[PDB]
Amino acid sequence: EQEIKKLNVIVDKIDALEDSMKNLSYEELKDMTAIFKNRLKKGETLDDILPEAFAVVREVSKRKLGMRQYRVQLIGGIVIHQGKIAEMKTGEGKTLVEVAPVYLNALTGKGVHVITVNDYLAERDKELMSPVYESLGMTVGVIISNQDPNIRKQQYKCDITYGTNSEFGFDYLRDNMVPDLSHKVQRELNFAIVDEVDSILIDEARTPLIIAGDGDEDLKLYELANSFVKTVKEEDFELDRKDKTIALTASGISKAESFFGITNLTDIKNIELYHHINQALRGHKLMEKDVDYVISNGEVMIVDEFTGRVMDGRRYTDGLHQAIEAKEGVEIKNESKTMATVTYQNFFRLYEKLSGMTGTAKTEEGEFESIYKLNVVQIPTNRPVIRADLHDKVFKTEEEKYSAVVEEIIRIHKTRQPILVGTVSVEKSEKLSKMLKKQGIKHQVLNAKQHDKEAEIISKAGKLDAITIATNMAGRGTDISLGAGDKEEEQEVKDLGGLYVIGTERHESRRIDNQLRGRSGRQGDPGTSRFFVSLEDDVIKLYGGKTIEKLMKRTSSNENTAIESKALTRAIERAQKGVEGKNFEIRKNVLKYDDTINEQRKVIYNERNKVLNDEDIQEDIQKMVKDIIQEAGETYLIGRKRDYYGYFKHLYSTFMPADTLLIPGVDKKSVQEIIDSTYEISKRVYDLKKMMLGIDKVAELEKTVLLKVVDQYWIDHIDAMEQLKQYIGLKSYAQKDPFKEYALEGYDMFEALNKNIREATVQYLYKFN
Repeated sequence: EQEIKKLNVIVDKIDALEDSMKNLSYEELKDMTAIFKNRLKKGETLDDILPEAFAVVREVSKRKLGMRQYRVQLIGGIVIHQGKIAEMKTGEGKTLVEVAPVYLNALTGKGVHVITVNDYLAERDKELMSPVYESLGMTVGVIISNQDPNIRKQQYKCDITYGTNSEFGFDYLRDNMVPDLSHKVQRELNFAIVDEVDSILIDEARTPLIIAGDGDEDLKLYELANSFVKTVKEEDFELDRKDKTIALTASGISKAESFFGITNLTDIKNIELYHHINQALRGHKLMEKDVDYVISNGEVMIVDEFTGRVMDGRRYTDGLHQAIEAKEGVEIKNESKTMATVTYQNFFRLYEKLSGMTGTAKTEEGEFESIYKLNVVQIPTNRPVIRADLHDKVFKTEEEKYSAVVEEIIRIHKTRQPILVGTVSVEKSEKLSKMLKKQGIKHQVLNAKQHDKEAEIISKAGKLDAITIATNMAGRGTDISLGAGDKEEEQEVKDLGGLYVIGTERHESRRIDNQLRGRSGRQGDPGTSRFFVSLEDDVIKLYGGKTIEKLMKRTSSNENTAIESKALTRAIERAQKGVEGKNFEIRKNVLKYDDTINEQRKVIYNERNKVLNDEDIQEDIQKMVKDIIQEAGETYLIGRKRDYYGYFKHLYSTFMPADTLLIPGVDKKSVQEIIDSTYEISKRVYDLKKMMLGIDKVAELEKTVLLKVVDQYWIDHIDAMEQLKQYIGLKSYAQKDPFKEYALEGYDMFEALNKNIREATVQYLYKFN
């Protein structure tokens, strides 16, 4: 309320400025982008310049679109500017509301992302609003699926880029899968306005964004690595049963490189081949059937050394399991491979400034503030809503209800009022449509299969004899104008009561119910809506409880008569809130599983970027080197009581070149100076490297390897964490939450990931120079 008064005082300022914009030329209006930037360099903030800048946009808007913004459109724009969700009904001009705040934030030159739910929408909307951004001297881009990358970076280069939610996501993952910084397509994730914020950020929130890779080579590599190991003789590898290491000897390397037709197997270029080879070796000579793993029902299964029983489910990490599949003649898995993933939720949280619009979001406000720091402001409508939202017409059976819907559509169709029928699936749409065809009724069916074609059709849905069956995801973003652009047909159809809205099922949420109603009664227009439902409908039947159960058990009487009573109405409403409650509670619970992989992922991506953008990673390599030494110090010199043979055999198999570990004074030399001394020997290995190749090649090599190693291990960790979620599905405990195991094991796994990266980076930089 006071909230609206505040917004209104700002709008008053825009209106005061109208007169002056009215008498400027086109070039004067366009010259305002430079006046705004220069003043921004001088001291004013976007908040200080917004009135005048909105005034510039209304004006260019009036002349170029012939759409002068209304007060409530400017209010929505200010809210969006605030990095909030403006709740605006269907027909309030969301697409237009976006132009002023977008334009305002595009002035920083940092870029702005206007997000849609699909390709057709993003292109249409950008094409439609381009004349105004261009008339203000800015450039607009757009991102869609059938798109050339070269064009892709350019779209992000414009001051403004349009695109659908998933493509801004896909691009982000790809940018963190790149080898060279100058391969990225994006700039900073600055500001994002998300359309239909509740379906995206709430309903679809968990949607995984996956960049996946083909298992073409993984399958040949696994096959080939296995037959190459099969020809290996004892003189080709050195193994240690006790400490479980196995490395190829020099003859092993030769047989290997001649076998695979390669030149230096240990060089970083062959990381992938070398890694599949070490796993076959290990799989073949360190693991044994009926001791380490068993084969049952055609699968390699892990034996728990704690009981000798199998670990139903669990798989070996880093290709080791496949290695054993090939080794045993078992079906290796051709499962699709995931190179990168992020959900909508975690992706939209990455923006410095977030925003959104929707027709209904106030009820989910707690969650929007909790998850994203988004608050909701309800923007009053331009005109009063007179659409009659009538009470549900209830039936005992689904067949009675559809039969009743066909008749209601006939009765109305005969008065030639247009009818929008809401449905919950392509299958319902077809059942309904086949029933209208039975009675000779012409109509159109929108299945959200082809947005553009569906769009021209939904636009004509406000015509005189219009009947349109629309699935819940068909025809969004297009307005249903009464009379389709004819003043005579519009007032006529308007005289008739506007668009008639019929729902054939209640949805999993009252919001979607409201979104179907919102299809009619736009901008002051008349209209009517009603829901036809029945006890057999999913929400009623799955969540309505004992009252419904009893009702469905009764002996069927009075076919086709509607049912009603207050107690029937309390149980119908209660059922809907039940699924709303459940869905809400499931969201909350999956959130902590999702946050855990999300927090891992931010650390690995920040690191990966630190590499991609330089600054300096040489100390980080020196920290990994020290790390490995401290750990070996702890495992062998302390855990095993100065087991020098093992301390050095371990450091040697890990990364140190042969015969370098000579320390005297050992035996009455503290463990720390044994680590300090060992480190100085490492520094001299690396001094030899710097003298042979030069500091530049050394620092660069660091870059090349750290990156290739992080990718190798992080793609496997991704898979291993998904496997972890799967396993904690089963075995639970009488203590507290399945989540606690999950977290504990996730943490141990995350430490195992970083231990792997360092040992492999460091080996590669130090062991084979």
